[PDB]
Amino acid sequence: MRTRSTISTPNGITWYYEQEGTGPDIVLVPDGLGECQMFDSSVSQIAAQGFRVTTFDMPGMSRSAKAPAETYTEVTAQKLASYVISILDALDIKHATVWGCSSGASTVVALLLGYPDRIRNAMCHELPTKLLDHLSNTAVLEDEEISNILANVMLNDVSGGSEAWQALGVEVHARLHKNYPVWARGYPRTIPPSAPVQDVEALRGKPLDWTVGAATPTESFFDNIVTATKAGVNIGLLPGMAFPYVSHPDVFAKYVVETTQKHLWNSS
Amino acid sequence: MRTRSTISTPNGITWYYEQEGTGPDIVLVPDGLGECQMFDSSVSQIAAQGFRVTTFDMPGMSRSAKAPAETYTEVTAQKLASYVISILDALDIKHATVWGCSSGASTVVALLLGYPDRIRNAMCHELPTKLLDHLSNTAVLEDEEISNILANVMLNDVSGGSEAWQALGVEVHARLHKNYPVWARGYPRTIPPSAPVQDVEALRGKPLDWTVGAATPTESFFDNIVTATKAGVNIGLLPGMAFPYVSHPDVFAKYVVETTQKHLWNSS
Ligand SMILES: C[C@H]1CCCC(=O)CCC/C=C/c2cc(O)cc(O)c2C(=O)O1
Ligand SMILES: C[C@H]1CCCC(=O)CCC/C=C/c2cc(O)cc(O)c2C(=O)O1
Repeated sequence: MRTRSTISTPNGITWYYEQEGTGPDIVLVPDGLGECQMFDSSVSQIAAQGFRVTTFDMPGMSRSAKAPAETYTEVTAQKLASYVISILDALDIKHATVWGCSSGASTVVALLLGYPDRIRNAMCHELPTKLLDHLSNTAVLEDEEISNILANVMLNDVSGGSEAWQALGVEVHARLHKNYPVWARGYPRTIPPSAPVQDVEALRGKPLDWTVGAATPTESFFDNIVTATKAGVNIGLLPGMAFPYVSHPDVFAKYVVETTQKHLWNSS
Repeated sequence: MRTRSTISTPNGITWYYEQEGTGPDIVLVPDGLGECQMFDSSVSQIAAQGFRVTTFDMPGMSRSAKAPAETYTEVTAQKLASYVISILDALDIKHATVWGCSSGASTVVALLLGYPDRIRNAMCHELPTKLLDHLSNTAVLEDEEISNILANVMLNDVSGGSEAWQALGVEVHARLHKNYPVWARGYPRTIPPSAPVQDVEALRGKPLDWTVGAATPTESFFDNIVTATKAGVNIGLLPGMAFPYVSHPDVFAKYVVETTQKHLWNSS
């Protein structure tokens, strides 16, 4: 069954983390909301195929909120990558397969480029490369308007599955309520310009598997499809939108397992 | 003033056609519903920038219904391209810029590849390359069932602006009512396999500008973005979905004028 604990890294972060299984390491990095309970169903299904699965709340979010302001303000992909390397160091995970969506996508590409010895293969979903004035403008609002605006975006615009999103339960939505203002002030103004996609030739031949949400409006991640095709990187679709691990947890878990198995075959 | 008239071609089709302005030729090929009143506002705005704009109902549809059955059954891009050449010959249009959406997109690419001397440049929008069972299965239903199903699909799924779609009015929606069964029996089973995008190298360096609808679900024209990028073809977005000339006629008109002006410059 599942380990649920905390670990402190020398950068001042106290992480909430979860771990299940034994075998090769698979690390599920959250989206910007930093909430690892969204992986709860898929952690068990992936672990049961012979993997050790690790996930965690992101610095300043949810149960990893005990952290210095630097880790949840002016956040970049490069910062997030150095923070994940810190918890992998503390958990003695030397070689890992990594999943990440949105800011997590930018984090896993930064990990694969920045720390190639540590990363077997990366799965990135919907990597945000463009500033959006309407997300950036939330940063200057009051806490309670931010939470009302962004809770409605998640539920009605980008969940890919409103009932599955609601079924996360009241405890999860109470933690997200407090994350929204932190995310607004620290993420949308600085994440997109940090996207590690400026150098197409740097992506060519890397063990990277790129997805976009099948139901996402084409304009949102059009640029991801162009970039992946130019770099020869494997690019495909998962069902739903920004949270395939919430909207379609069984399809998500099968994709993570089969993608990790394909790379374990290739490395021999 | 706009010409609104008919003209007969030796293949047995009597075409309903419209034409406005003087200057270089721009030809607007309808989508599969074959209904050229959807271009009405855009024809005026494009002609006013110094172009002769021509459009027409497609064979067996709307006011071009007088035509042999061959022209609206087992329909391919290559068939529609030979029909468009027949009406350009009849109207003495020697060299034309062409636009087409959906089966029209397939048509304008088959025009550019098959009649390079006739085509200055082609704008293709949302080219259908994949068989869709839920569309192919309409073919075997009763006329009034096909029209009720496909009227609902156009309005609620792919119009990209339900208000502007309804504002096409009673007369247009009554012509579409009769087209739906004709389209269902002649198009969805034979159009996608005829998509001229199998040969990626044949597209490279051609005067082709490709768009997808910004609001269309990513899954629908993902393959277009991949193909255009592999061929090095200009690819971008228009607002809305399958009917940018209905949902956003001013943006559509500007796109057609600017794209044509760019190829007029590049030709000298
Ligand atoms: C929560 C997640 C998906 C849900 C939010 C969503 O899909 C809004 C539109 C796409 C942008 C996401 C995004 C953009 C940023 O600049 C920084 C981010 O951390 C995100 C992001 O993490 O969005
Ligand atoms: C009417 C138009 C856009 C409206 C219909 C629409 O967008 C349905 C999904 C996309 C497929 C369109 C299509 C597929 C075919 O096999 C043959 C066609 O002629 C079309 C087509 O022309 O769809």
